[PDB]
Amino acid sequence: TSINCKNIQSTQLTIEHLSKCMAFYQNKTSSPVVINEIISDASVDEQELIKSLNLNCNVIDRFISESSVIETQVYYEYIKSQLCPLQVHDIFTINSASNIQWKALARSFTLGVCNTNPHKHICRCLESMQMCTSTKTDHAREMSIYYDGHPDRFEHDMKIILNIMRYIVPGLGRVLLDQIKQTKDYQALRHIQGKLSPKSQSNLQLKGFLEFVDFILGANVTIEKTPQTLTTLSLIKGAHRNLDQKDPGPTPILVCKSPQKVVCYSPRGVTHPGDYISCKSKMYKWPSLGVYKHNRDQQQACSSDTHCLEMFEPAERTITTKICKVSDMTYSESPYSTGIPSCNVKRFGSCNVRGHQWQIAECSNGLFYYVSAKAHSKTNDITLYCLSANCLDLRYAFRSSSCSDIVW
Ligand SMILES: *[C@@H]1O[C@H](CO)[C@@H](O)[C@H](O)[C@H]1NC(C)=O
Ligand SMILES: *[C@@H]1O[C@H](CO)[C@@H](O)[C@H](O)[C@H]1NC(C)=O
Ligand SMILES: [Cl-]
Ligand SMILES: [Cl-]
Ligand SMILES: [Cl-]
Ligand SMILES: [Cl-]
Repeated sequence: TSINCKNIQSTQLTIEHLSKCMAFYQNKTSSPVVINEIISDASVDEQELIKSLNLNCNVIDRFISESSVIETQVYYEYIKSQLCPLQVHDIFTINSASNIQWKALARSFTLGVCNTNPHKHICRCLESMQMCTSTKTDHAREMSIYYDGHPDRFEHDMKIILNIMRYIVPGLGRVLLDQIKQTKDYQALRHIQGKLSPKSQSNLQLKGFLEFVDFILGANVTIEKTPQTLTTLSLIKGAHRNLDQKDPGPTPILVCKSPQKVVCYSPRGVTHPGDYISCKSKMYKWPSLGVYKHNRDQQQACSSDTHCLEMFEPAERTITTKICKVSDMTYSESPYSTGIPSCNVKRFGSCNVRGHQWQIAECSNGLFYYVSAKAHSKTNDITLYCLSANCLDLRYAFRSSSCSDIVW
């Protein structure tokens, strides 16, 4: 059957049916549509809700991962299918740019089945992108011996495979993959890979990988599944913590004092709940780059990173008309949330933040850090620098966008 990803029903909130709403499954490979045209079918309030987000092809996956309600995530995934066809389908072109990530992971995270007999064609496919044409047919009996009746190993390799596929289907596909990982419902992966394979026939490497995913999904093993507990519009409607005061902040702010998570949905018509943050009981838009703990005061919330350099945008004016449930605060677990005392420095530079110069370093991970005036390298590595004076205190990355006039 077919479903409407713009207005997904309660019965259709399963991995089997949610997989039909992955952007690539829309079979739209060209002609991007402007955002104002994509959203003209929906309600006026939903239209203001989306226009307020300033969606583009660079931020829509972050809005998808950052959203809390599954209907909203599906909706933004459809918007991505309409807004970024080339980006959505670039992975299926052989050796394309979008292929760099999954292959990379495939070389770094060796499967457990590749510990012995590394000349198997699946191992050479993930390691050197060779023999990808015979991944399932080569040594299928030995790999069956390795997998059948061995749930431990099977789960190891399945986790590796899911992590690999998180870079093949970004957005909704990643949500479904993490859901599979949490529920251990490994057979449900057939609803994803089963839709990827007929579109990967030209990408011979991806084709071989997906064929092996099929093979391992056929393993004679038994694992009991964990309940799904996926957040739906129904969970939001049937919940407490109602807010009578839904007033938006007058002006944008940097520091969110007394933060609370908020999820707001319109009372009538088809709606997709929007995410907001309350700061001193004033409504602000939840940023696509995540909410972080202020490094200067960890009971305060910042947008995009821990330095409170990015402005919180006040909520739309119609927020008072919508219903709002307070939700538990969720902070970002991205690398910008965790501080480090030292790093291997690629280069030192100077950057103009808030109108003043600051010595910065780009570490090997690509992140930018303020560099202590007492920074120094460690004994056995000329690139390994203490970012703090005592080489113990943690220092947090900041987005390069808060810089201007970077000088290397
Ligand atoms: C896209 O093509 C697949 C076949 O590969 C089909 O199952 C699906 O329904 C199509 N999506 C549409 C028509 O929206
Ligand atoms: C799977 O393995 C078991 C042994 O654990 C075996 O008895 C059975 O025949 C195999 N095939 C199945 C269950 O289809
Ligand atoms: Cl087309
Ligand atoms: Cl993510
Ligand atoms: Cl810092
Ligand atoms: Cl950045």
